[PDB]
Amino acid sequence: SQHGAGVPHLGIDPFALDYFADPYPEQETLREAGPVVYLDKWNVYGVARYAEVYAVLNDPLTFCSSRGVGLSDFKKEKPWRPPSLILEADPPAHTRTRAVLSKVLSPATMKRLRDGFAAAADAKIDELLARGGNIDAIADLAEAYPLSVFPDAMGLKQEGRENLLPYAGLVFNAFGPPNELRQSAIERSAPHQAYVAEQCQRPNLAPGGFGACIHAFSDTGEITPEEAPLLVRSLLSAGLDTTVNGIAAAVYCLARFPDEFARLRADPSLARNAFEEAVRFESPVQTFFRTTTRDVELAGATIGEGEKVLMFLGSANRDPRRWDDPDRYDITRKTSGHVGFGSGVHMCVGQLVARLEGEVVLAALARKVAAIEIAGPLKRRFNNTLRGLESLPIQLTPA
Ligand code: HEM
Ligand SMILES: COc1ccc(C(=O)O)cc1
Ligand SMILES: [Cl-]
Repeated sequence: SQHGAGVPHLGIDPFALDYFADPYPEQETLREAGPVVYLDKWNVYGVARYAEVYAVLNDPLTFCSSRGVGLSDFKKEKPWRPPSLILEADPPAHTRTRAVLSKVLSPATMKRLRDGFAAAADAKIDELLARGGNIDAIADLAEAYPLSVFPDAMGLKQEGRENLLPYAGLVFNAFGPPNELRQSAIERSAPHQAYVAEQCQRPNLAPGGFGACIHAFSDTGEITPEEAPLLVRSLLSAGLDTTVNGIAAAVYCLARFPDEFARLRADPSLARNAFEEAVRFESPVQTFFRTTTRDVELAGATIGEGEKVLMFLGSANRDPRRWDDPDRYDITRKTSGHVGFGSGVHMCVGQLVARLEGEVVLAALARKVAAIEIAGPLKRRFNNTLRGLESLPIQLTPA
């Protein structure tokens, strides 16, 4: 390896705590430096503009996922857990396991489940207003709401559910480099991993839920009985804390930007796009990696075989080369093509679940709430892959 000959090198640590606290100046530096940069801190290439993020995402055989989508290269180091059969696979293996999850989380499934999700969101906003409206948008809403619907939709038992958010925090930290956040999460992981490992098994998943639906594909031969609990493991990894942070992004956006909330109230049919624009704007899933499978030319750079490439999805989603006024939260923006859910063959399989949760929460706010205001100090949460808040006191004014 030439280790980044011919491209600009930068010392920016995109996994440093001061960076997660305020990433936007360094994301701009990463974009301005060039289309391809080399990050000295971790000896990986980086792409922070929309054009190259999009190109890498849409070339999955060249920029592969089967050597891990975190920093660690699975060819060189044993993975911290056995690889995801969907996220950390390439076609054709990826095609067959993705197709199972695309059927489980299908658009018709979302329509059959819609009233359950919407009634829970209505009831939650009612509860928050009956409390007086002075509530923590994180604990009381962004966290509480997905906890009230997703474990039941999975068919998980009641007991042990406190393990779910720590498990997700661990998975998202573990894509990161071997820093304190990662080391510490892995050290405390055993009980969370054990809980998950157990709940993925068929006898532990209630009939009618997503878990049992996956396991049914083993009965028809479409997957094996040892694949089935791993595909359940994917949904327990990615299905809860992503939506918590996307809901948090949406509430935080609407709270800061009252004119946009008033627009949402005027036309509640903007709920879906308001949620999608929050996903662009905050990019709750900030980064993933790929690994080159061959020597490649990317935007003028040479990249050797077997190099990690860090994609900055959150910077791509704010890149002024692609987005008009990228730092504005605009709930009528044409958001199509943002990379907050990825792009191409691995584009979020659960996006219909995430959008259903976000829509129903925003629709309940649009109908029941006259105004939203930040009410007290916020506290940001640091995670190697996720962006979002630990606390956000708000005031909801009832309609
Ligand atoms: C706002 C919430 C969400 C965000 C921002 C998000 C983000 C992402 C991103 C960026 C990817 C691309 C991964 C890559 O390209 O390597 C992805 C894929 C994936 N997501 Fe989501 N996600 C969300 C919600 C969910 C939910 C609710 C589920 C499950 C119910 C889920 C399950 C998955 C799985 C299994 C994949 C792997 C798909 C594949 O590799 O083909 N996600 N997501
Ligand atoms: C979007 O984040 C993830 C995280 C884990 C997995 C998985 O475990 O398959 C998928 C997506
Ligand atoms: Cl695990």
